[PDB]
Amino acid sequence: RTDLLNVCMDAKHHKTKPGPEDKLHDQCSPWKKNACCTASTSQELHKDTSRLYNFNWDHCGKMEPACKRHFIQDTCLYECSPNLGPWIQQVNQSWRKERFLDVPLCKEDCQRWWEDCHTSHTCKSNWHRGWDWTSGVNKCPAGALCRTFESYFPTPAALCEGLWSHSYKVSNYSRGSGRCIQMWFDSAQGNPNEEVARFYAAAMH
Ligand SMILES: *[C@@H]1O[C@H](CO)[C@@H](O[C@@H]2O[C@H](CO)[C@@H](O[C@@H]3O[C@H](CO)[C@@H](O)[C@H](O)[C@@H]3O)[C@H](O)[C@H]2NC(C)=O)[C@H](O)[C@H]1NC(C)=O
Ligand SMILES: Nc1nc(N)c2nc(CNc3ccc(C(=O)N[C@@H](CCC(=O)O)C(=O)O)cc3)cnc2n1
Ligand SMILES: [Cl-]
Ligand SMILES: [Cl-]
Ligand SMILES: [K+]
Repeated sequence: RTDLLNVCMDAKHHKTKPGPEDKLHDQCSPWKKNACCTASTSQELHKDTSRLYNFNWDHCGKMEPACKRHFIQDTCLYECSPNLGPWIQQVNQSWRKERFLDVPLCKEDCQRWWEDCHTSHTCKSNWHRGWDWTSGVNKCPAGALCRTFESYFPTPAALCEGLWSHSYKVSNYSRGSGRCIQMWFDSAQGNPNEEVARFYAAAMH
């Protein structure tokens, strides 16, 4: 229960423990009061093919800004959230010992993400496994054609749930209900996802 709260997962860049980061860059700044990412990490993850994982979002031509902002926001959450304890799973990968499974993403966040990416393209419905890495950057592998986002993600859930091997599940709860993790939030009344982590930590027990 409580041991799942306010933790950082054992992954490539994560800090060991949550802590204030007043200099979090741009989109990551709402995490500045309590975060699992360093300022350095937040700065780098905004860049195209950043040194974080050498991951290229423009693998099928340039990805539109309206769409890119969501992938950037998603990376901020992955790298900076101290509130995903309840969904942390043990995996034995070379670059992380842990990851998330079935984080209850607010349906609107997923809907908006999916909608904003319609004009963009990709060659894969899962961005976690199957890329051609031989060049040092992910490239479209054999058998993978470039298509519109909707071809590979026919619905919002296909995007949010398929993208990183089910790191998210789409929650039927809405933004501000306190019953789902929000990707996008202002920290006016603090981080809305603490309450959420606290709720499921107990509810999933
Ligand atoms: C996900 O959440 C939404 C609510 O945000 C759920 O929608 C509601 O579903 C019920 C039926 O299961 C709808 O009810 C039918 O509604 C009409 C009234 O408009 C009523 O006359 C019928 O007797 C019947 O109850 C209800 O309208 C709908 N809510 C809204 C605001 O439209 C949905 O069920 C949830 N999904 C799951 C899988 O739980
Ligand atoms: N929940 C969540 N949210 C994110 N934003 C997120 N972003 C990334 C981006 N960083 C990546 C790093 C490595 C790979 C990689 O080496 N893939 C191999 C699999 C084999 C292996 O494991 O080596 C392949 O292509 O076959 C792919 C992506 C990764 N996970 C994420 N998870
Ligand atoms: Cl807008
Ligand atoms: Cl693996
Ligand atoms: K959070």
